[PDB]
Amino acid sequence: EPFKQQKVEDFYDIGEELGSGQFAIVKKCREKSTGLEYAAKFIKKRQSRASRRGVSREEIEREVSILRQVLHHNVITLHDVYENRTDVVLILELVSGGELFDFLAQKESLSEEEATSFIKQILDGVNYLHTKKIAHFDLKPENIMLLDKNIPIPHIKLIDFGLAHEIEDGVEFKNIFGTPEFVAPEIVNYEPLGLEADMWSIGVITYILLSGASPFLGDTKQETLANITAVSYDFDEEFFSQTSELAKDFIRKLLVKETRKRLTIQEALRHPWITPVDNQQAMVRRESVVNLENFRKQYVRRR
Repeated sequence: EPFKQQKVEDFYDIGEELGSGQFAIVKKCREKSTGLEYAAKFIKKRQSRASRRGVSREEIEREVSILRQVLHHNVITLHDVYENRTDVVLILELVSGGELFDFLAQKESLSEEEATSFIKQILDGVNYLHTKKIAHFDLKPENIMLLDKNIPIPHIKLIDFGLAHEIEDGVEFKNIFGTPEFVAPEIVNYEPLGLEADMWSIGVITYILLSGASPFLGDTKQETLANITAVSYDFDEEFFSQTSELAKDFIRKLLVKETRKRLTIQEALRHPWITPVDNQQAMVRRESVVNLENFRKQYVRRR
């Protein structure tokens, strides 16, 4: 087994707790030898059987097997892996530039062309994963992070690969998964899963990015889930008054009931709204905007 048997305190000086999840606590560390700013995700190891605290010994080396395979600019990169007994701490690439949606909340104008700049960033990291047959099933606005906040056009990093899985060809993989809003209908029913699931999320992220209101959330969880299986999403004129017919079409072709008819990542990149062919399309994309009034009002309530 490729793991290190050194005390993590002897090599890295631990500091600020950046943000704790539920079964793991993430703390901003620093290397003793190089003085380089790094992150350190202390993941609590599980006891023996039906323990309430801790993640699996099998499922922890799965999240690692993904991150070792992931070398790309638009996703996060794993620096080092330490373990002792209590915890398995992962030294990751430190990211301190807030959510993407946090940076977009700041913007006072932001066009639909300017918006596509970022969407493309996401798609890039996503395509790298799909190429390696990896599926990041947790794709929410809180997972879409930024390296630095100061830059005119900032870098996007994708984080938290706990809910990532290497997909085989013949081997089926069913499971009940993460967040009420951003989940495919194939996930809601106990149905086989693939890379197709990720693409659904993208469409939901885009929908909210352009308007602020979610396409499937109702009032109760019960409703939200029935909406996703029923595939009910309305482009209300209150939110989408000044949004393009190519933006609506990009989202419309991502949020499909089936899996065959749902767009692949290559198809998302080769879509007009993302990569146009002529000026006739590029003019509409330029002269369209994102409804920041609603986007600010909706995103404010998530804090």
